[PDB]
Amino acid sequence: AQGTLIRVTPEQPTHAVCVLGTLTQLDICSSAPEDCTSFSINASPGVVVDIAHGPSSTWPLDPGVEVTLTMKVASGSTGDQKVQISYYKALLYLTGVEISLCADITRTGKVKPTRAVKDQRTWTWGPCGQGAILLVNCDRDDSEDLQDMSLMTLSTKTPKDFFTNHTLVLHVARSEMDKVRVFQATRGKLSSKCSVVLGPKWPSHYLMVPGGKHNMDFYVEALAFPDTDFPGLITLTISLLDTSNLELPEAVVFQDSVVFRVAPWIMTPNTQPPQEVYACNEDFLKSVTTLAMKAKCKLTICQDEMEIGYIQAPHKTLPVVFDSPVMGPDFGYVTRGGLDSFGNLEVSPPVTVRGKEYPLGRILFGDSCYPSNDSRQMHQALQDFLSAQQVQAPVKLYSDWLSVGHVDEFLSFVPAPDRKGFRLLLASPRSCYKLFQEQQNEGHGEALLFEQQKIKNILSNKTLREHNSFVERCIDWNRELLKRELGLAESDIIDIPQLFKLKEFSKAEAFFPNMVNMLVLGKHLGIPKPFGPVINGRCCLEEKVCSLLEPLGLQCTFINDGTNVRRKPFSFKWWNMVP
Amino acid sequence: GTLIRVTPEQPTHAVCVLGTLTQLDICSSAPEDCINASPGVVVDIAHLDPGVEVTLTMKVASGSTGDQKVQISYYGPKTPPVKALLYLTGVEISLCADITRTGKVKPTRAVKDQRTWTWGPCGQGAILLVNCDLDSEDLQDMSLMTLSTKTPKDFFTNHTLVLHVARSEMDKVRVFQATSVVLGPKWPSHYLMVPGGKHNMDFYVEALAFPDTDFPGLITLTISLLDTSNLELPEAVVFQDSVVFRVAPWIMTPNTQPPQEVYACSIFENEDFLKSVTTLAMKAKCKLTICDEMEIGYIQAPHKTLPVVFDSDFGYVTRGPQISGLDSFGNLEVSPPVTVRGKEYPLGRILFGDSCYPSNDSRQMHQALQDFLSAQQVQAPVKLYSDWLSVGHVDEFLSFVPAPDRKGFRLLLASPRSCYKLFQEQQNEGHGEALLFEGIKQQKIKNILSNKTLREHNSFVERCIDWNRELLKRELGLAESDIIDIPQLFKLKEFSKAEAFFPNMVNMLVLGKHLGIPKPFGPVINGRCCLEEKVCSLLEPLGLQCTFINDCGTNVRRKPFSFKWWNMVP
Repeated sequence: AQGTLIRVTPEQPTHAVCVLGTLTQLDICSSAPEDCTSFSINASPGVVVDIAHGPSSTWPLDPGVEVTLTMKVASGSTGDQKVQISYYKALLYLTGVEISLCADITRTGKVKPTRAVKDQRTWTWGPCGQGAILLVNCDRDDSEDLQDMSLMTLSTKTPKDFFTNHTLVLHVARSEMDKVRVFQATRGKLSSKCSVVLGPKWPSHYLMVPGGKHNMDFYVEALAFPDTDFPGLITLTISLLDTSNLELPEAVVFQDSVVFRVAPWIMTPNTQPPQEVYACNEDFLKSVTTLAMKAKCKLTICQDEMEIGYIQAPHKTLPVVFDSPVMGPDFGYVTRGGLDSFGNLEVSPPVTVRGKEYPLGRILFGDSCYPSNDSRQMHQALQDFLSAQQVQAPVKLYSDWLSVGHVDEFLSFVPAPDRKGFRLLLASPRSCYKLFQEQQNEGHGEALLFEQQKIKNILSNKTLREHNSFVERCIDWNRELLKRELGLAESDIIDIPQLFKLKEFSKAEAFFPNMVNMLVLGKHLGIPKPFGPVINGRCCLEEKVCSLLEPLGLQCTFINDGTNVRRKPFSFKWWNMVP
Repeated sequence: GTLIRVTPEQPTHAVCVLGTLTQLDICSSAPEDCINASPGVVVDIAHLDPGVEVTLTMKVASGSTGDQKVQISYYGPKTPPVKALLYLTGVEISLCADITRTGKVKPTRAVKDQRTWTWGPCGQGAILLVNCDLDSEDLQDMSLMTLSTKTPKDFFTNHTLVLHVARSEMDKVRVFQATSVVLGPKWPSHYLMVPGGKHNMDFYVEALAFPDTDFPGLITLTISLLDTSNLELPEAVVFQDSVVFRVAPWIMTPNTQPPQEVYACSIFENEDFLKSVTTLAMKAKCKLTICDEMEIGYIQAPHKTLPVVFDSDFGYVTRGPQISGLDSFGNLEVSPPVTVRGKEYPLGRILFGDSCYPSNDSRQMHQALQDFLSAQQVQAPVKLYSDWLSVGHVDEFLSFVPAPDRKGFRLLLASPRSCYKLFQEQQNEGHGEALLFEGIKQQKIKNILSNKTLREHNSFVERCIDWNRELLKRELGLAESDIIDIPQLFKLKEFSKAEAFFPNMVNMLVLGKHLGIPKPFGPVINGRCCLEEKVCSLLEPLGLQCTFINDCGTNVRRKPFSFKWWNMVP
């Protein structure tokens, strides 16, 4: 997007070096004779002079005669073409070269030329844009090494005398050097003695490229993830330096730039197909083995502190594990940056709220409502991390009335074949009381619960009935919040009975084991053992959830009583999103 | 939304804040399978068939608890008619500020979505001024947000109101109570005590930090209603309303703006200079003051435009270098209003100096200053090439002057080429032995014209101004007719840097149309200096009455813009 200014003088020759693809303008009113208004331009075969007037060729030399000097080919000898500016004679010698820097700019996964739209000047969000994508090395302390790196090729086409008085430099801005590492490849073999040229210690390297046709390749990799200080963009640059006289400082002629964006960390919701179970009671383990066998997923024996997300690039997609203070060749630990634990984090299935579409879902974590002395909040650094990665926007719910403080204690997402496709499950202290009252009216009012009290005591303990009220006005507030940022109607909210007992520091804890914290392996489910009244063979408590979930198509098993699950990445690719 | 669930066993109570949707759920607890409304409520339905949403709306805030009543009847042949009684209470709570950016508190009767900030010619948001500096200064610059409540007199014995700022933006906001701090850098939350009836509480707001690297500049203040009906149990939240604020950025003023006041620090040995600058003060009207690299700007809010000073009431701003030769304030310049490839920058673009590519001696501005000036999106930075100079400021070869035709401004770039043209044409018409440097080496024009070592140094310099010329042409979207080439001469010295040969003229003092210009002590031809005639014949046709001084720092404050920054769309 640069242009040169070759100011021609009619009393001495002028020599120029223009790079093809640059609007070269030959300014005339620089040393022209005071008299006359008819100069003309006698050109040469190798130069296309597209002279136009202000918005042979006997043109009036009024101020504003724009002259252009676009050419065709790369010179094989200095001064191949010539220009004459008559005055009724100015001489101009000219030589040309071809410098280019082309990475994967159209995001096709190839080495596409830099001639794409808008070249490589800015990153533009959306399905119609330009800009290459880099990966952070998910590694801890040849072909296999280069399988996870980009490839920037520098093609030089210069005559065989050009690089005795010229050179090139490759540089990265001093503010961003700690976040890029550029390897270099020798022409002997694609993988032969690769050493770093630019990195966190040397921000500018003087290349040596011999004259003539020559295309040599760099590999590029990142070193850090998006964060508060780091928006996500790196800029690499080439520069041609003229060093004709060996007694004066060098000068700049040509500067080509390429922009890169660092791939972010994306989580996987519960509504995606499974790929592997990294398991850590022997009966529970046997039940998990049966559940995996019925779901034909790979189970490995060696813990809710990590989430197996992925980093997506046009060439490769790599799983990544993030844990707050299984390996193989591809996993990596992010080291970027009760309420601050990792249980307070769930990513929602694909949703579209308020017209704007969020193809990758929305991240959900919990905090308090009014900051106070005794309020527990998520660590600010991790919040800023998960907000810096804008592919999944943060959503803040209310979890400070629970002793544990996690969010998974009262919400969960399951698949569905009809309506939207995903069903939101909310714990409800209200449906269980209605079920117990109905069972009492049906004739059973002395049942054995936790077999430990009877249904009578549970339905006549006034303190419990007053406690569940406050634990019902908070899940309702979370419900109204979830129905505003996810655009959920009243039909996609299934209620799962689960009582609470306000006893510990006036906080909330479950009465019988939670039925909302489930284990979803594709279509199949694993639900904790809800000890409850055994009314007519089957238990009443383990009947409502079955009758509420089975008609969808989902199955429900009941494990008597911490395994991580990896899920396939999204088919939608984040560089097509428009945040 | 506020879902209200009525039970057919016992009556239910509820409090509603007016202006918010209030649906009631009725299919959930209905016995079997298949509404009397009082004057104070409105009931409507739009598709006990599951999914029949029914909504309630109010007309006015209640007078006493449970005056308006809604009865839902489950009529049935098989099951005797059941009834659900819902005793509603209605209250009004509003928290409003200058959301529509006029200048009034703009009492919002639920008309605007005050919970978002959007750049645009017309939209929603509140502007907050910084406190770069209670009986005074409270009625003038601190923003006003008012809280109006209409509730029964026996209602706040049970319900309490709290006000909270997020704990990540508490060192940057301070809220005072009208006759006194309630929130600030130590107390995220305050518990207000609002009586019954009606009560308009006035809240004053101030900020404490300019937009920077970590602060995007968006403070949100929120009111919450808490139900303290019981004493053993903790309370729950029922209603939350918020107002968003944006911190006013630091804007700089370019050359073309007419002056308001001209400052100086002249003490002694100035002599003629002072007289000369004073002469300008009377010709181009200014207020001339009299008693070190500071730069003057302003901050704008719909209640006040305040002049501020950036150093390295008036106050000061210090958010940058918490320094090399390029971090001084002569390195920063502001372009007049500009248009680039369609996108219009009505307030101009900042220009700063930096090298081309990093090396062992690529002196660059401290990254704190660059990121501070890029946090203010009002005037986006443009990185020039000013490393070849010893001092390295960009004021040594470029400057803008007010033009009355075409675009409106003239960019004056130094050009070593034109001075050779002047001397060559002068010698082509005789008298080619004129003297030069008459001030205080009296080298002849012939010696300068025949020198074989100055030409290389000037050629290299001409290879550097062209690059900045092309960069400016692309970035600012200019053409050839807006660039004048003042003659100047350069000479390379030790450490291979460039310094002016005879005193520079591009660093000129612009008092409107009037121009104070330092003197090229040079040739004496025909009676008037040649370096004093090219500039005249190039500038005076614009109308600028050029004057020549014998140069000293004179900072000039210039009148703020007409185009407001909130109207911009970055």
